[PDB]
Amino acid sequence: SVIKEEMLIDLHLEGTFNGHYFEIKGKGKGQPNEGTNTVTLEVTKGGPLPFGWHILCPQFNKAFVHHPDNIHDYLKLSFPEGYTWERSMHFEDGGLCCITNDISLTGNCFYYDIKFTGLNFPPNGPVVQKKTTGWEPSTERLYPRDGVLIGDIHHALTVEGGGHYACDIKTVYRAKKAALKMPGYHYVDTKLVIWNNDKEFMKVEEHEIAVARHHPFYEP
Amino acid sequence: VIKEEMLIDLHLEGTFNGHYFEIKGKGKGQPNEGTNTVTLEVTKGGPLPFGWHILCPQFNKAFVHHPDNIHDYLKLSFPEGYTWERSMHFEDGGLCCITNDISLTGNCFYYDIKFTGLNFPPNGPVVQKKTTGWEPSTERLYPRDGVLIGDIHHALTVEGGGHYACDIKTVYRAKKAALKMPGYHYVDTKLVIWNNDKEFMKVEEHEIAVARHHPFYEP
Amino acid sequence: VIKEEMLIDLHLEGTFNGHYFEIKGKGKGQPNEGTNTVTLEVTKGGPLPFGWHILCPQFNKAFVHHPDNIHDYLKLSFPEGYTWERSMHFEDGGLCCITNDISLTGNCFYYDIKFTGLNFPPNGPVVQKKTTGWEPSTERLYPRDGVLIGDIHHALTVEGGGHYACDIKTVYRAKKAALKMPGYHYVDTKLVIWNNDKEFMKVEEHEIAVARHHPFY
Amino acid sequence: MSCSKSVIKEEMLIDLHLEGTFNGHYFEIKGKGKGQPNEGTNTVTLEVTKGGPLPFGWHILCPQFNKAFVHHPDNIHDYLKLSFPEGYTWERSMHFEDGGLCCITNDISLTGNCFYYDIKFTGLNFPPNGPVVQKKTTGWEPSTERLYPRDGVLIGDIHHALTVEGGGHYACDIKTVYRAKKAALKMPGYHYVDTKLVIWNNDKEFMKVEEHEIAVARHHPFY
Ligand code: NA
Ligand code: NA
Repeated sequence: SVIKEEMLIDLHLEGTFNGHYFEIKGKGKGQPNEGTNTVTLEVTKGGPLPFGWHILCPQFNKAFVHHPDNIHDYLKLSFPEGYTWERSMHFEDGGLCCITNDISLTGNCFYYDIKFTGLNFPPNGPVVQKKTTGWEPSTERLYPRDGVLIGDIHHALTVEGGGHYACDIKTVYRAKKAALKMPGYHYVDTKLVIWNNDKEFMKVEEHEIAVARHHPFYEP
Repeated sequence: VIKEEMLIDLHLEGTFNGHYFEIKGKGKGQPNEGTNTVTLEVTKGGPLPFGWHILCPQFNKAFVHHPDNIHDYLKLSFPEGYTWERSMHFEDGGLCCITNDISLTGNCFYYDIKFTGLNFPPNGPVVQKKTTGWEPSTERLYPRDGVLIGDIHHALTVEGGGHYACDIKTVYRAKKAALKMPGYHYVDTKLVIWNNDKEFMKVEEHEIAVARHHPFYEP
Repeated sequence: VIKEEMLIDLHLEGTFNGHYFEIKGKGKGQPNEGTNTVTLEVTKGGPLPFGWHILCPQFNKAFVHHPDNIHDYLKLSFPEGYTWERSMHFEDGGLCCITNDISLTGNCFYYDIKFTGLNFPPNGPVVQKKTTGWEPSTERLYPRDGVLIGDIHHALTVEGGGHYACDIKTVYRAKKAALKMPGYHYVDTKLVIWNNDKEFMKVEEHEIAVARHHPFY
Repeated sequence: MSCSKSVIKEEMLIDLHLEGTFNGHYFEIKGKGKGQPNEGTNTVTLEVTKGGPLPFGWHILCPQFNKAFVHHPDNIHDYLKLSFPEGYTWERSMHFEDGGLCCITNDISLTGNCFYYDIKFTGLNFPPNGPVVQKKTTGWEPSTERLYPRDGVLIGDIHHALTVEGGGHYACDIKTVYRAKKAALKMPGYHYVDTKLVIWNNDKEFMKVEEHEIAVARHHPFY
């Protein structure tokens, strides 16, 4: 297909957090069938950010998920046209993020047009206080509805001094052109880590590994 | 810097269930009368693949009549201005996240609005364009951490009669730290569509709003 | 069915973060005046390991003053009675789920209240007993499917000042189908603790409540 | 050697009582069963004793009818097994995609090899044309709960779903907080429990139901 074993990534993010505007540019490269990708980000406006980097990490494309042959790959099949996703993240202390990405492809490069709004984060929370230290690995549960895919994750940031900061993530993925088939109820396991950052997190390199699977007790 | 009649300039950039759209608008208000009227034009992504009315509240509580005994945090944020950030959770799973950065140059307010609407079901009143307007509302407001938090249990009216409920939280942030803060109080709002074209590409709407204490409030 | 002064007999069974408790009380009210007083005694699992105030609203909107132009769904449910079911989502993740089945025998209302309080954090104002009361409230109510839905953006006051916010939804179900429903409207309520002992084992509380349309109706 | 050491046996019995309301409708259910705590399996048979035939689909009740019956590898601390003989309580919310909300608690105690469940159920705000009231639910998908320790208690969250008649799913976000009655000595870390619950038998009107659960604890696959 148009999905190659190695593909490039060009990212743009415009965001507001507790009313503070910022922009981030990035570029990267991934291995869609291997389920891996690495991106490098640079804050281009509104930096250094007045909140912890890590809530941004999942915003910086589940086309980079390894799919076994018996799970239809809705997102890879959305190309060349592409797809959009829309995400809410409700945090245990009332913080809420609402994020969208419009993903396009030109040549062998994905283009991400990301819009981020973070709101109602308390001033003494781990995000504003920059106390988040990364994400645990996660397992997203996905199911088809109305020709789109809905994924929900019970996820958590790790916090300095040990401990977790829990979040409920919902993502809806919409192929720009009608899918001809849909996967069933399934999961994606993901692990995202920061490889590199400057002290101020103005420049960050991060890596994601992701694999789709059925539940271990699944039956067709 | 707040005058008896002021101008409104606005831009909304938005996404609804992945569909990108832009709206611009202009109008005028009477900040102390608690009234304002805006006219909006869809400039990009029209005609909208959803009912108009969810956008109405997005198109400045500086246009609220305040009595002398309720401190006016938002009017008092100017010249510097304020930002607001709002979530709207609808009874059917639909969610909107909206922001506005309000500035003032001359006697004209500028709204830089960003709208995200997500997870709206295809057969709900929004996508099916079955919303017919808003009920009037009552927002409960309280101070916290030098900012203002307001919550509404609102509802849109729907064609065949009946309501489509929503829970709205707005956080209002002055750009310069406030000297004083208001207490626990309420804003009554009534928003109406004065006119629109068939396809809702141009809409005229009017807002009347008044701040008050609870009827059983004791100083 | 409804008289100018009516008695209240109530029982509450509940758990809060796993801790079982029971409360019994009684009182009286003036359904048309929109007032009622109740006196409660913790009969089981006291002193409660959490602040009293989250329970206050659980201890009958038949005691709301309705003007001539707002159909009184809840008074008109009697003699058969009604049930309500309520959720309270607090800003720190605490959640209460409460039901009440209200019946009428003679002059006296009987409340059978079931309370579950879950996920309240240890350092929050409820567990720490830092709640000092409720603000007055405004419930928005609308009819659907022959039942009444009410929502409140409420708040408890907290020691030292400031508030602890809660979102309350109540669904009120008449036991016999209603041949008349009210429209979109509001109830204004004020609830006060009138007296308590040091450990809140015995509490008296008063409630005034009035229904109305929005001011710009 | 002491009595407390062998409180979890290879085979345990279950005796349960559930009292609940659904959209104001009162009902009671009793049940008995047995399980194999170390194998991660149990089976229970329920009978509706009051307020039946229920005016809603059975399946929302299934997870209410004890994660002591979860297979744990040696490297995941078994908080719930170790809460015994004292036992533990759990408290759960289930927020459904159409606004329906269930709040459920269970106080679990143990005598001999029999667990006793005292279950309290509240189901509210379920729409009249939703799949629960319409009895359109047909069972649960298998699930994966994410668990983490907090303040000496265990918190688990599931993004779960009921299957419904036409094909399709009815999604739910489940939170459970598990509280040992006696303060734990050690806590597990961030981990998962995979569960599959199925109906094994039922009568027409679901007045009597046999259901079976298998559950296994594990770390994330990439762990
Ligand atoms: Na809410
Ligand atoms: Na949730």
